[PDB]
Amino acid sequence: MKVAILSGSVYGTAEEVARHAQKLLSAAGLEASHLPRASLDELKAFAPEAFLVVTSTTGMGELPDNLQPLYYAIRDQLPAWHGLPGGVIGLGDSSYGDTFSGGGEQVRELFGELGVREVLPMLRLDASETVTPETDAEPWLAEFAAALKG
Repeated sequence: MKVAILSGSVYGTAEEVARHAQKLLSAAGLEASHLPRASLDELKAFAPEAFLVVTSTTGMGELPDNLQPLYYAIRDQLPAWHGLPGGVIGLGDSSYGDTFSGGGEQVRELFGELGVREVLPMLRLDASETVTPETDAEPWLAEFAAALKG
């Protein structure tokens, strides 16, 4: 089962979470790949059977520059990914006021528009409560793999 792992990151934190996710899901036997700065061409070639998106939110409450263009491309083209399983990890900070993971929510909305089935609730990782987001994502990732396998 091919799992496309997408990331949105300003300073690399969500990207490191995504890379961690790739190793864990691959360890579980999934054909998981992290595709940073992926294009529609790359996803088409990959032919994903599942999606994991790991994204922060910018200070302006938008998806980061390395996920926003792809987001718009997917929304505009709407590939026939209806029914495929998906999950979202949202990196926020309640200190800043991003208590909800804005970028993450926008991805959830895109899943709805595509017909991608959210298999787990979004993981909300908050900098005001953790400094080890990779490690903290592990229990959710364990359940996520179970949802795919599964």
